[PDB]
Amino acid sequence: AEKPKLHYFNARGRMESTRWLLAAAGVEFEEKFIKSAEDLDKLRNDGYLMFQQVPMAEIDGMKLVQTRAILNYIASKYNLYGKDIKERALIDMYIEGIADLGEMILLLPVCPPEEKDAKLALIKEKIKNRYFPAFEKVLKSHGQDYLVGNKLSRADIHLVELLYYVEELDSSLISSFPLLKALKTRISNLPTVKKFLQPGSPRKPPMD
Amino acid sequence: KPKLHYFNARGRMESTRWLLAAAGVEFEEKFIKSAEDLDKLRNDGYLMFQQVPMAEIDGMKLVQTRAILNYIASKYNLYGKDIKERALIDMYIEGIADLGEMILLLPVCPPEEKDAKLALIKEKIKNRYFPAFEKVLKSHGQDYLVGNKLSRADIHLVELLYYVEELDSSLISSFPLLKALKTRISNLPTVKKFLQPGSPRKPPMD
Repeated sequence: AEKPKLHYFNARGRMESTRWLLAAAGVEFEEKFIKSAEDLDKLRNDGYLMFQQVPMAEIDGMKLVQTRAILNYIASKYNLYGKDIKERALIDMYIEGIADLGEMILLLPVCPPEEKDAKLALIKEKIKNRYFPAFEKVLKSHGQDYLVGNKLSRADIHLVELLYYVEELDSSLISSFPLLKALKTRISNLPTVKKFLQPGSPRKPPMD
Repeated sequence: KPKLHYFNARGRMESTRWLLAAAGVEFEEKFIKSAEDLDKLRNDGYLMFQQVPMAEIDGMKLVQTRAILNYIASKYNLYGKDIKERALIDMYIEGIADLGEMILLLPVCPPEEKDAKLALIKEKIKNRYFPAFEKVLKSHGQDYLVGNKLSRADIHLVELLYYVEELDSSLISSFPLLKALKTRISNLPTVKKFLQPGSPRKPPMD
């Protein structure tokens, strides 16, 4: 039927994690970029946005807004949300950690220059002492190739998306975490993700 | 019984109390009173990301509010009947979580920001959030947000209705279907009991 359509600015922001997820799952999708204040007004006036905000994803007859509502739908539909409620609970806990750390990095562009370098220090500290250790530990708990249930899930995709942003921020941060290093390699070589990393894909660049 | 590890306040764990109580589920609380109570949780390995809320439930130690709430809603059949209903539920409650996060962080706002933040909240309540939920109720005439049956969304929206009433009781006044939902849901036996003096429901912060 209808390809999904994704409505956002031509940038990573809040739609990037959905592009990764769809691309990871081998699903073809279309984008519709918001060029101006008037394009977003058009969306609002046409009643396309429940809460007057994008990201919005037109998919299977719905106009889903809220990143988490979109991700959750795509994850279940393409069997990347684990095989049962308990598995979904581990996935949720992992990905919400990832979302929290992600949020910090995503917002660092719009810090006050006053606060910026304590905020960066604070981030780097959480990564090294909080986040990378918890996942390294998960990976080391089972020695398996994926974070949950010994098969590809959304957790692996969101984690690896984040490991790319961490690299850009400071490529030394991951160096004392070998299992994370290996996870990043393995996931980046999966056909669909190798293609998404290749030039020409919907993958978006860092902002300028 | 599930066991909820938090401070003896609303914060990020009150939505879980509402949900469990709404689902007629008994739970325990183990309150964190000293910085050292929190140390022990950390050193014992109870917290994946070093933070509470944490719920010990069905033999897991779930942290993160969304993960805890996701598991409960499914387990007690308050997460609709299929993926498409779950996606509408998701959309609704994440909007509710966005408004709630703004109201939740208000006490800890730098004082010089407080006034503007409160006015931006009321403006968002009036023009963005309440109309959107009134719209949904109006479109189907049903007693429930989704599926014509009680769901987590109804529960989460009504909890937020109580917080908005605390902030300013005039804000709901031009939204009659929201007012009606608030009444209907507060009258469900489990919610009516939660709302009665003596339940694990927590007070606003000092």
